[PDB]
Amino acid sequence: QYVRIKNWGSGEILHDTLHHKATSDSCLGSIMNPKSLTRGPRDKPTPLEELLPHAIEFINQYYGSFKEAKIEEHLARLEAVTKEIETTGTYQLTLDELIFATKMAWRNAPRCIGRIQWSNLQVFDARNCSTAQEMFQHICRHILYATNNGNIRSAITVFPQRSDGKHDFRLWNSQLIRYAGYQMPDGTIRGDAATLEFTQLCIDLGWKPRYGRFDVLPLVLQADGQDPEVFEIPPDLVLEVTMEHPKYEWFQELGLKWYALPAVANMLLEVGGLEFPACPFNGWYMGTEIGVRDFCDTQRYNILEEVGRRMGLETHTLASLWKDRAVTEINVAVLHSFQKQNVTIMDHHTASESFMKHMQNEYRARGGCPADWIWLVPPVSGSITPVFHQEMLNYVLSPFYYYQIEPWKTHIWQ
Amino acid sequence: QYVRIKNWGSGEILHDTLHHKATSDSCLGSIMNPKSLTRGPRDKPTPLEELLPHAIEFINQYYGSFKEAKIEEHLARLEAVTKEIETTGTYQLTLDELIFATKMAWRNAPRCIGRIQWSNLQVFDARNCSTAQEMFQHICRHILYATNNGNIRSAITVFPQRSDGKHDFRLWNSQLIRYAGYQMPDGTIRGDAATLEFTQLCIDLGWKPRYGRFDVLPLVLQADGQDPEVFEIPPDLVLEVTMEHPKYEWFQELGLKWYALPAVANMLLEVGGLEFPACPFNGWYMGTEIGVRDFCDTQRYNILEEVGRRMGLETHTLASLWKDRAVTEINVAVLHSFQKQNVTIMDHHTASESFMKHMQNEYRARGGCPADWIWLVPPVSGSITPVFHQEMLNYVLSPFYYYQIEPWKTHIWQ
Ligand code: HEM
Ligand code: HEM
Ligand SMILES: C[C@H](O)[C@H](O)[C@H]1CNc2nc(N)[nH]c(=O)c2N1
Ligand SMILES: C[C@H](O)[C@H](O)[C@H]1CNc2nc(N)[nH]c(=O)c2N1
Ligand SMILES: N=C(NO)NCCC[C@H](N)C(=O)O
Ligand SMILES: N=C(NO)NCCC[C@H](N)C(=O)O
Repeated sequence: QYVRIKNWGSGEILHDTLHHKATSDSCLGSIMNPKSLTRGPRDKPTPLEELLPHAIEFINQYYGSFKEAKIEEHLARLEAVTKEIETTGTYQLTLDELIFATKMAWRNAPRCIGRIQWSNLQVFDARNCSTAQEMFQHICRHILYATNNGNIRSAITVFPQRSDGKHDFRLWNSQLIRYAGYQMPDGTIRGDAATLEFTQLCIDLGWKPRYGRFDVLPLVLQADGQDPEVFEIPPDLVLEVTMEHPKYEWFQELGLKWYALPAVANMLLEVGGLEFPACPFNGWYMGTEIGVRDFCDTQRYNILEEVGRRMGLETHTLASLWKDRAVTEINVAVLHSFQKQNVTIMDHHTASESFMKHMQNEYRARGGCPADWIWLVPPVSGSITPVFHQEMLNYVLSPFYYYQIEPWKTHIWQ
Repeated sequence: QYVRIKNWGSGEILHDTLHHKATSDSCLGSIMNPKSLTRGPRDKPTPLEELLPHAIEFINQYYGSFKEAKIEEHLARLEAVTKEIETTGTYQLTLDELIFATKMAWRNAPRCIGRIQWSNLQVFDARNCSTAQEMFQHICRHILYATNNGNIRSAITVFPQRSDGKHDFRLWNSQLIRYAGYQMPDGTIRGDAATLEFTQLCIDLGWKPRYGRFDVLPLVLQADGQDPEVFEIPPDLVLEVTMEHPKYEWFQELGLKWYALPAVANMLLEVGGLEFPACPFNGWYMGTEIGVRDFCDTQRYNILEEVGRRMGLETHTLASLWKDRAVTEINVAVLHSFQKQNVTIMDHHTASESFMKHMQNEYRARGGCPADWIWLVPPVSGSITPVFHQEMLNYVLSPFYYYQIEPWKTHIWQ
């Protein structure tokens, strides 16, 4: 009938009617959460006719991977998996296949720029987990390992796969560590304005609002389909970096800081027909994420206004290019602060150059590399980065990390 | 069989084989010149069965435009056009329809950010033109009018429409004014490295290589299918802006300048089935085009290296964010230089804010707005601009300005 378009800045929604008047051969590339990048809920297990081909294809991919194929084992695995499928409905991946799966799903993540690190990933097997308290412990082990007191390590914690569709393990958080956002009495908003609706959710589940700008949100976990249990993350585990500019000593007076761990929590890993709706992963930060996005977005911390004021820029004249001046410094603050406090971080320039190297390796190796230009090009210095001048193809392969419908929208409350 | 991908920086070409292994519902949005945005050559006129519906649809669009429809004239025009079509094959647009066409084709240009100015466009009717010398004169009138000694004016010069497909009026230039590029003896390259192949083309047609960094290229015009005649543009017409930073007085020592007129020359206007393969248009510049793209692209002037050196930045350490510092200043140089020499220019921030206003007007007015995010988002300060957080739909409507196959690749030489 029509297409819904949203402006993530003002949150304003629009309805596109015009596209109907279009010619022959509409691209939706600009859309944030398209259904094509989302893998939703279920009620019944994966139909056998669908699971089997996917499984067989995955197993052929895995065995067709190493240097000198173990054909007998390949044939044996195919056979054992087929049997296991017709015997239980679903099947279990060996640890080595899961390891391969996670790396490949990352390797196939069109929106990730750090993919040159794809072969360096720690896999935490939490497939035997069965309770919320148990998830929480697995998560803590993850946060601890990943953090490594600054020298961040890429890692992923794979929880139990989806069975019938009503026994899903899900983390209700955007990411492991994430500040809270509250709409204060005086009309304002303190903290991360992006976690507003979620923060309220934690409040309704009995969370203690510490009303601040950097209040690490609680872990909201759901095990085997039972309602979510609220667990607070042990502060000793949550490593942070206090922002401070190497020149403007008044920068630390802003009282800015940010967590060192970028651990996406709400994504689903699909592989060989199977699907893990809970499998938080992490790599390390890239400056612009915090410096530009987190700190400067209108819908986020929105620090630009005063960072410019304190630099003495013509804040009421757009053409003065003050925003470009401010942000650049905020970015250096971040890179410096992290680099100083010995926390692994990467600037967008070096990141872009390493990705270009990755694309080359990828095309020569498997003849391609799924890439989402819109996401790969840094939020600043677009054409200054090599990836801006690189034409790219965006496609979904398998394994793959899909998005999923926010759990609170689709959940039964016992 | 496979998809060709090019890196416009290194000019390197790659072949994507992987996309075949993709799932259900591949976006090519990242591609520069897709066939979907190109309208090629022909040998025979537009088949009547195709022309008539398009014509009728266009005429219904035009008459359905004004406030209180002139139904009788609407019906009369439909009738007269139909008759004229079955009588001559093709048909002629009234001046008022052409005016409407050009504005609408601009209005439907998914890659243009200045579209809020769509209703302010001067239309030059050169449809009666028949010789190269005549084109040249029409072009000069355009350049003169558009320039207006700094106070730039949006304008378009429409030349004779395509008839049989072998009597095309074409400008072989990328744009009206455009510097030359030569590959000097010492391995280097002087001027605009983007116009290399074209500059050589002018040289072969007897052009006098003035071997410099800012040598305005000749107008290569082809009338009614006769080979291209080379005409040099009168220097009095070519207005330029010498670059100079408001603080770094050593900036003017770079000897930088750029033309004030952004007049795209090689595009085709399609409307009501008809198509004008020659219809150069112009609006005014937006800083980042010159400051970031023209001056800093690796494939262009590539000034970044020394602009950074002269600012005393750590040119051998990427993470120092020197490139972000340099470019910002180059951008202010441009904005200042233009603003100082009273030449109309627009910074990307104000441009982005006016476009957002445009989108709103557009959606409320016709229920949509074809937008290409990849092109609309400035080459710098991505997320700092409102358009970065705006989800958008990219589609081709009619009328429309299509790209066309480079004329030298498809031309008969008598
Ligand atoms: C090791 C260094 C890594 C770097 C520098 C890196 C960097 C990034 C960046 C800059 C983004 C965009 C984030 C945003 O704007 O929201 C991203 C997205 C993504 N990354 Fe990577 N990443 C790394 C590791 C990983 C790992 C280890 C995985 C998974 C195993 C991964 C999976 C993804 C996925 C799925 C996305 C999409 C996020 C979304 O759609 O919201 N990344 N990464
Ligand atoms: C009046 C102010 C205008 C501004 C500020 C403006 C700005 C721009 C900018 C920034 C681009 C991207 C250029 C590039 O990166 O190559 C562009 C592209 C474009 N503009 Fe506008 N423009 C204006 C007027 C016009 C007019 C009057 C027309 C036509 C009647 C027009 C037609 C287009 C088209 C077709 C493109 C696509 C160019 C391509 O695909 O290479 N623009 N414009
Ligand atoms: C609407 C638009 O798609 C959206 O704002 C985008 C653009 N590109 C992005 N790229 C990255 N890396 N991260 C993002 O959140 C976004 N968001
Ligand atoms: C490969 C990629 O599509 C290309 O470099 C783009 C990106 N976006 C752009 N946007 C604008 N405005 N102008 C351009 O030339 C480009 N080129
Ligand atoms: N670098 C990564 N993953 O490895 N980032 C994940 C998303 C983090 C998000 N962009 C933030 O800044 O909060
Ligand atoms: N602003 C416009 N059109 O109005 N630009 C047209 C393309 C010019 C091109 N980007 C250049 O800098 O040479």
